Amino acid sequence: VEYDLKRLRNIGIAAHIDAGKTTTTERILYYTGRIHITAAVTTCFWKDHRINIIDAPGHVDFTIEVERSMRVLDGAIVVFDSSQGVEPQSETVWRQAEKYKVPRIAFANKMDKTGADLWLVIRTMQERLGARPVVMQLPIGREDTFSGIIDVLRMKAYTYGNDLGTDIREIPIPEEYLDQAREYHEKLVEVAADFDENIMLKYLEGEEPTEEELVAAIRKGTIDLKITPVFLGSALKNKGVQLLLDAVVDYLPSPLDIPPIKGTTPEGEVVEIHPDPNGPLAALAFKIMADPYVGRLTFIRVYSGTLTSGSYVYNTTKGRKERVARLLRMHANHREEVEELKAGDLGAVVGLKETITGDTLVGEDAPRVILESIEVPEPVIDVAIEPKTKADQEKLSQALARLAEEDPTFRVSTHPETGQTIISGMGELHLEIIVDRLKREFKVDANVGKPQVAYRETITKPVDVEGKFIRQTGGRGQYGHVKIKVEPLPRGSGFEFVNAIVGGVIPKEYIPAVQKGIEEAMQSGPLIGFPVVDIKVTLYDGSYHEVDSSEMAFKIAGSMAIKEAVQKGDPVILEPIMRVEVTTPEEYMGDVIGDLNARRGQILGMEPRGNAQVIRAFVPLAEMFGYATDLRSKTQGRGSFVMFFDHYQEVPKQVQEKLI
Ligand SMILES: Nc1nc2c(ncn2[C@@H]2O[C@H](COP(=O)(O)OP(=O)(O)CP(=O)(O)O)[C@@H](O)[C@H]2O)c(=O)[nH]1
Ligand SMILES: [Mg+2]
Repeated sequence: VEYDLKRLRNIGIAAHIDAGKTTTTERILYYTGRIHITAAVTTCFWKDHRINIIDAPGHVDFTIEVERSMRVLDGAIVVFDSSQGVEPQSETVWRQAEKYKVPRIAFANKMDKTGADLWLVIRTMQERLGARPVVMQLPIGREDTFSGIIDVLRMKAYTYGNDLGTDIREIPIPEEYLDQAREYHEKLVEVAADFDENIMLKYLEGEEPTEEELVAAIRKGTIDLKITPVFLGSALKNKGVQLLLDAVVDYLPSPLDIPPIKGTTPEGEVVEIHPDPNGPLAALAFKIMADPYVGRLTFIRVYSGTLTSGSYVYNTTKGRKERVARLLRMHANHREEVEELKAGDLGAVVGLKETITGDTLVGEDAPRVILESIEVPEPVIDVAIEPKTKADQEKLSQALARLAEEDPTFRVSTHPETGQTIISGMGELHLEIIVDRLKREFKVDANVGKPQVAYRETITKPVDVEGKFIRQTGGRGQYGHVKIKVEPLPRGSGFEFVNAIVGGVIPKEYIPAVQKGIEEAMQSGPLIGFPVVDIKVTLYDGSYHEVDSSEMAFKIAGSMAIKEAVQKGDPVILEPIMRVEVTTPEEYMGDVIGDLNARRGQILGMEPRGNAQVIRAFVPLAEMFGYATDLRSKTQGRGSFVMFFDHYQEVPKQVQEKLI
C-alpha cells in the first residue's frame, strides 16, 4: 500500500455539452498511462500523485446523481468551449460547483477551432459567473496556427511540433508575445498578494517571488473558493493537456484540504467525520454497475478509516452485515486488485449483495453514522409502455427485473382495466432516460405514451356503508354481505384494516376474501381512477347464505362496499407538491416570481448564492410540465432549477372539476 493522503487528487470533469469533457478525459488517461470504457471512477498517476477521475453522470438535469457525485469528488476541472463562447447551460454547470463548495479550475478547450476566443471566456466568467478568473497561460498563434502555450507564472513557453502529442519542446517566449506575458505575470503576482503577506510585502518592494511561494498562494486561493485559475489548449490536437495535468497536482485540493463531510448519528446529532485512516470506517456507495466478467460492482468513497478486502462491513441504511469480497481499482485498459482502500481514496467492491447506490458502510465496531438522508422519494410520474410483438414483451418484463437493481427507485405496475404496463419514477427526466436505456441497451422496441402525474384519492368524512352480491352466476348461487365503517386517516398514514366481527356473523374463512376485494377496488377511485389512500376500514357486521357463500362473493361484496364508501365520504383528489429551488440571475427576479404564482405556487424565501439568487417555492407537479423551456425563455437561457417531492395536497376546488 503506497498510499499518501497528501499526494492524492480526486477530480471530476464538468462541462456544457460539446466542450470536450470526454475527449479531455481520454487524453488525460493516455498521457498518464505511458510508463513501462467509462466506469464510475478511474485511476492513474502523474508526478507521484494519484488522480481519481470521478465520472460525471453526465447530463446535468438529473439532480440526484449530481449532488451524489459532488460529495464524492473533491476538486473539478470546468471545461469551456471557446468557439461559440459561453452558452446558457454552461452557467448551470458552474452553479453546481458553487452549490457544493468545490474548488475548481477552468479549461478553455478548442483553441485550434476557428472562433476560438480565450478572452470571451475570461470576461464571461467575470461577468455572468462571477468567478474572478486568474490567467495562467497565453496562446501562441491564432486558430489553425495555434502552435504553442505560454505559462505566465514560471515565464516559459511550449511549442508543439505535431498534433499527436508526441513532440513537446520548452522554448523561450517569442518576442511577439513577451510584453503580453509580462503584463499578465505581474497581474498574477497581484492576485497572489491577496493571500500571502510575504508576497504582499515583496510585491510592494519590487522583488519577484519564488515559484513555491506563488504556487502555494494561488493554490490557497483556489481551495478557499476565492479565485479560479484558467488553462487552455486543444484536446483533439493534443496541445496543453500535460500542463492541465500539472495544474491538477498544483492547485486542486487533496482530501486533507477540504471541509470534513458531515454525517448524522442514529440520534439525529450532526458529526464532522474526519479523514483519518486509523479511525473508524465510514464509506459512501454511489454507483452500481453490471460488469461483463466479475459480476455486480459497487463503487465506494472512503471518508475515514480503512475498507479492507475480505472482511465485513455494517450497512447503516439497511441495518445488516455485508461481506466485502474483493477490491478493485479501474485503470484505462485493465483492472487492478487491491488489498485495502484507505481514507480518502475510491474504487469498487466485489460482492455486496444487498447494498444500493446512496448507502453508508461502517466498520463493524464503528459509529453507526449515516452520510445521506433516510427517506425514499415517491413515484410521481406515470408512463404507459406497450411491447410490439410477443418476442419484445417476454424480454421487456425481463428487461425491467434485470434493471430494477442498480436503480430500485422506479416502480412497475399494471393499470386496473387496460392491463398495460405502467412505469413510475421521480420525474420526467428520470423516466425519459429509462425508456432510452431499453431500446438501445436492452434492445426492446415498443411504444411510449406521454408522461402523466400520479394522483391519489381519499375521503374527507367518516361513513358507514354496506355491500351485497347476491346473483346466480355460472350454474350456482353466490352470496356475500358486508357492513363496514370507514374513516379518514391522517395524511401519509396509508391503509388500515380492522376486524370487529362478533358471532361468526361472517365465518372465519371469508375474511381474507373481503380484504382482497377491498384492495382491488382501492386501486381505482371514483373520481379519476387513481389509487385510494389514507383511510381506516372497519368490518363490523354482515351475513351469509349457508350454502351460496363463496370467496368470490365476499371479494366482490367487499369491493362494492369500499367503492360505495369512497363515494359517500365526500371524496377529494390529492396532487403531489414539489419543492423547487430556482437559481436565477439577480436582475430577472420579478419575472420568475411573477410566474411561479401563475403556477399556483407559494414562495418560501430568496437567499443569494454566489452572485445570483436562489428561490425556494412550493409548486404542484401538474404545473411543472416543460419548465426548462419557460425558465430559459424568461432568463435568456441563464436560469436553472431543481425539484424534490415534499408532500401530497388536497387540490383546490377549481382544479377538481377540470380533472373529473
Ligand atoms: N476542434 C476541437 N474539437 C474537439 C476538441 N475536443 C473535442 N472536440 C470535439 O468536440 C466534440 C465534443 O465531444 P465530447 O468530447 O464527447 O464532449 P462531451 O462534453 O463529452 C459531449 P456529452 O456531454 O454529450 O457527452 C467531439 O466530437 C470532439 O471530437 C478540441 O480540443 N478541439
Ligand atoms: Mg461524454
